[PDB]
Amino acid sequence: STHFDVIVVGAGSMGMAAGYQLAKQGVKTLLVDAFDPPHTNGSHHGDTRIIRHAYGEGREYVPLALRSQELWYELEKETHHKIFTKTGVLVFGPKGESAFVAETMEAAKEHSLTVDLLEGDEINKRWPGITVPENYNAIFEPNSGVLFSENCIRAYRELAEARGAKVLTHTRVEDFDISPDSVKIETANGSYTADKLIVSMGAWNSKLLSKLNLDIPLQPYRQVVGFFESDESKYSNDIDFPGFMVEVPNGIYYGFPSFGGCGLKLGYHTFGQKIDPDTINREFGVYPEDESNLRAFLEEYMPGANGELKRGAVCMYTKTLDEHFIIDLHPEHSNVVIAAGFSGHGFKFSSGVGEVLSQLALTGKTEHDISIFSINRPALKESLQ
Ligand SMILES: *Cc1cc2c(cc1C)nc1c(=O)[nH]c(=O)nc-1n2C[C@H](O)[C@H](O)[C@H](O)COP(=O)(O)OP(=O)(O)OC[C@H]1O[C@@H](n2cnc3c(N)ncnc32)[C@H](O)[C@@H]1O
Ligand SMILES: [Cl-]
Repeated sequence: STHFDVIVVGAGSMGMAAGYQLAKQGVKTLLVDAFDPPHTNGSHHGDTRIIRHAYGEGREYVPLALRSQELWYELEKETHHKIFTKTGVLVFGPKGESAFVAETMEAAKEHSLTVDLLEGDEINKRWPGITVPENYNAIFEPNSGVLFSENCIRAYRELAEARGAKVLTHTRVEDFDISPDSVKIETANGSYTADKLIVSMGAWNSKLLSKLNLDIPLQPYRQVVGFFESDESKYSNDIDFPGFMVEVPNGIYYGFPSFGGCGLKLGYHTFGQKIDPDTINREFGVYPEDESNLRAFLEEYMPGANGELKRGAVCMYTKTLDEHFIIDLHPEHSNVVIAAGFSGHGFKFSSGVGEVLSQLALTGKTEHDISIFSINRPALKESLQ
């Protein structure tokens, strides 16, 4: 309808955070989303999200995780919406047989993070609702916890809008026109121009980045979570049951304690169906794996939470080949910033990424080390049409 300093396409986890950072600096910003964030068609719903600090996936991750934590605490003080609860996060697995646990312990050591190390019966004794074999070891992070993701996006949106940011909802971006001095987006509701463009369309990045002459392999996955009736005297946040992410023989699982009797929430991380974001079946239970994969874990490790399925949710992961993020400037256009391939573990960093995206869009650089997320890295297999 007119000109803006910056346009953000995809106002979800990353986009809304970037929008808040931009608006706070007085930048005329327009955020465009295919739906009305927060919504249940992308990758940010399901009430809760785990944030961990002892990130062994990469050292560059820890600093970003710590900065994000501080930013989440800042957001908590600015809005009336609930943002974070310090449940702590438990990580366990078979001794000497889990690379996830090992790297977590290494990360904790290298960055001097505060953690408790326990093994075997010690785990079961500290948290009654958990039953693990004696050959299992664990690392507990008391200072990390759970974020209320929908509240996070809602808060960033309200704060951004109060400062002048415009949010155009139910508007799908269909094409881009990039020039060395400006950008333009085309939608069924009209075309818009700006000096800078931030692209953060989540799972849809796999289908539309080609419009920006980018040929990066991105694979969307259907990932479900289930809420189970549980023994509240053992799995409630009120009795200090922690959030968790563990590695067992058949893969990685993550879960949350019951909040206000909502029940324990569990998800299987290593498996999901390869899908197209436009034809994905968003109904939980249509595949036998949806529920069976979850109960298999519960009856073995948390029997007291293997109750009636209270509710399920379908959501998406967007993976890169190396499972590391993509946060960088378009290789050919310095006025286009790309945020994609969060591979199922990016929400906890959304506050920090919002800061990174705003810095890149306004100055072409950022104070954070984002070298591991380069769009030019080999393992990615990036090319142009
Ligand atoms: C799915 C999932 C993910 C997940 C998780 C549990 C489940 C079931 N648990 C996590 C956890 O405990 N800790 C953590 O750190 N991450 C966890 N995740 C992953 C995290 O949720 C995702 O990495 C994150 O949400 C990715 O954010 P991103 O911003 O990429 O994705 P989005 O929030 O879906 O936003 C994309 C938005 O863009 C819009 N869109 C799409 N296409 C268009 C077009 N054409 N035009 C305009 N807007 C568009 C969408 O509407 C969406 O809002
Ligand atoms: Cl993702």
